[PDB]
Amino acid sequence: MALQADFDRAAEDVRKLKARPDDGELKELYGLYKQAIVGDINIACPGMLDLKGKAKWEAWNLKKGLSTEDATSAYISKAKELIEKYGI
Amino acid sequence: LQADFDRAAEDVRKLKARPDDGELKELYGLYKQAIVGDINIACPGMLDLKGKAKWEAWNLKKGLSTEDATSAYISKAKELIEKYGI
Amino acid sequence: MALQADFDRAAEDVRKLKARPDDGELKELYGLYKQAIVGDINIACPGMLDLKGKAKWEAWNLKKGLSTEDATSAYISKAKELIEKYGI
Amino acid sequence: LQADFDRAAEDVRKLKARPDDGELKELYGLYKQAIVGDINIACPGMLDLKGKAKWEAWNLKKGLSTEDATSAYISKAKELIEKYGI
Repeated sequence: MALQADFDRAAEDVRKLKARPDDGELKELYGLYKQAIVGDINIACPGMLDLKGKAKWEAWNLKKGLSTEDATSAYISKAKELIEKYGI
Repeated sequence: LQADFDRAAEDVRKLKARPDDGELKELYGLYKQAIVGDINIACPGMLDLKGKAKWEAWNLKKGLSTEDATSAYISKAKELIEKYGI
Repeated sequence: MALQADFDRAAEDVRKLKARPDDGELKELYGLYKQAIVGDINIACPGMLDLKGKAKWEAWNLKKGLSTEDATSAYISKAKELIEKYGI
Repeated sequence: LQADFDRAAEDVRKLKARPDDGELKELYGLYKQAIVGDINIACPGMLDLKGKAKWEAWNLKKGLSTEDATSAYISKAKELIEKYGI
């Protein structure tokens, strides 16, 4: 019950911050809060476990708006970088 | 450029070691953007950045007991209070 | 080019409807419009191909808010229905 | 109720034929709601009903040529105009 009280106080006190925590800090705070109060997520969110598909979308979405030419140019530079690093 | 792209795309198959995950992501993203262009549909949720972030954040803590998660929240909250002030 | 013109006219004329088409009609209209102008969807949207996971979420989400008792009661009636239909 | 649920859940494993998809969905949804309760997280996108509907609608037409999709759009549009009026 000591922990419960300290949790209740921490949760309200973090509302008083004089500056906004960065994204990763807000994620850690949120994750812990839910896990503490709710426990494990209780359903497999479709796709969320599709790590390959998510990675491809994220990777490709990052390049949204790059023209054909600029994406082609960049691919070559990246490929050359990996070839230099690892060898062929 | 086209010829250099075709050669680079084939040559990268010859690598003597597997690039790390971030390296493969950058290569894949550029390859698709080059050959295909913009993704042509809004993938449901994928643009739901708030919802995605919450799921990732919370999924990372899968398996922590109530007590450990409670204890850790308090430490994190106190950590943020020390860092930013109240 | 005859088809293109008829498409352009149909697409603008459907805006003039005196009543809103039902959901399935709007879906068919939208699907055809995109397929005509854009072609195939060009990325696998994570999860969207996870048909098992999507079906479970949809099935369970439909029951959101049912109390334990009412969901338990209903499960039994449903199970009894399937047992009567198919046999055991 | 609990006992009747436990018996029903086991007995439905004994079915002599596989229920259709909608039947399995209803059974599954009720089972989870009974044992687990409400889904405890908003699954990204799943609540994006507009985006989901668009993807489903468009995915259904995967593989139609430009011409066939164009021709069919016109027929559908004319169909809706005849039905609802303009």
